[PDB]
Amino acid sequence: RATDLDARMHDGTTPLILAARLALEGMLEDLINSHADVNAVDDLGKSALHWAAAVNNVDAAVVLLKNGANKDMQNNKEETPLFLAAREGSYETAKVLLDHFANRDITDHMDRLPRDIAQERMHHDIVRLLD
Repeated sequence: RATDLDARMHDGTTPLILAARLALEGMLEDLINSHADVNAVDDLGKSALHWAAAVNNVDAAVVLLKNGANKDMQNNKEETPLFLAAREGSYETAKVLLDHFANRDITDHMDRLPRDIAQERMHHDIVRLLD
């Protein structure tokens, strides 16, 4: 009952996501290598991969991908990991995402494309990357 460690925080955060979000080097493989639900989501509908994107933890984004992470996963706001990458400006990580064929055409709840949020949030290099 050690898989019961898909234990969450009050807000749905799990160990993997912490690891992603906090970019803690080993626990990602530990958690993934221990068969941690790689598509677990916090109350907001965010996966490790999202969270890794948001913070641009390329490494994490890398491995999570390498191990079955739903790359086109949408959160409550329908924002995929790629999307947040832009919005926040995870250049390196958006590369990673597209390099894996992430659908740059999926839009959030306001029909905004990952390009619209990079453009808007003036993350120019992501704008062109998306192009």
